[PDB]
Amino acid sequence: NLYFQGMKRHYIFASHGSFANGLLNSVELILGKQPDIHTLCAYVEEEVDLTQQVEALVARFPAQDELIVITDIFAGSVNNEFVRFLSRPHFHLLSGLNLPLIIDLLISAAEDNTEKLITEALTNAKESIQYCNQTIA
Amino acid sequence: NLYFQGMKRHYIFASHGSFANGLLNSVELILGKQPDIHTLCAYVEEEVDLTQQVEALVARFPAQDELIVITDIFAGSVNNEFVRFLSRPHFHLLSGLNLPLIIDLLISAAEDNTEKLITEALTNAKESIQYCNQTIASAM
Repeated sequence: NLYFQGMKRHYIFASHGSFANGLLNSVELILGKQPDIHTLCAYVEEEVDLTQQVEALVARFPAQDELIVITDIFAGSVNNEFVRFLSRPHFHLLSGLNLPLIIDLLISAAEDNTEKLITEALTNAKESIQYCNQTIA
Repeated sequence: NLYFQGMKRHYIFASHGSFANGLLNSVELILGKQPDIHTLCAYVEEEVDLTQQVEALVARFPAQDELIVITDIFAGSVNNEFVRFLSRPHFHLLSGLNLPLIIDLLISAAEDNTEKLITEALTNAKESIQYCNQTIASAM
């Protein structure tokens, strides 16, 4: 169909509850609509098993493409389910979903070195996360 | 009650869009309902303007109580609108809403040194924000 500088990148935001959709909303209010971001909101329907939810979603993506998952929190059930995919080729797992993180990743998307992209974004994100009473003073 | 022993701590999650509500959802699935977290979700309604939305919400909290505001992003318009309140007593502005931060704050909620609470929570939150392909690999 199309061609890519490196691989096609897909993004998954994954959270307990509706955080993932709400953060997508923030992103779209700033950087416009984002077709390659997909959300997983866990335990908003008691019938749905989380392993099936996560495994089914990951299995849908082409193995030749890059999958960048950003979860709500490291210690938690959502992250824990994606840890199995760390040995799947071109799979990238980040924990601690937040806005500066996502903005930096999307603005910097022309970077084809994925490890560079992700670590620079995490770093920029952590710098931006701050106590303003101290940093505006 | 107009007077009491101790201090009341109130939290505001403030975001572009519905992020603030979605994050409160996460928190409540983990730690139960949070009666003292209030959310401000900006630009969901064409009608209402931000400066009034913001000033009206903050004006609700007595000066004697602590207000901890956590916004989605530094230098964004939502954070910007709250910068003016650093002249309020007992007012604290954090930028960069995220789940680990909120969980750490709520765990340490008995903490009376508010500076220590916020700085420690921010440090512990930042440690938790990580590239798992590298951190899990190292532990393995």
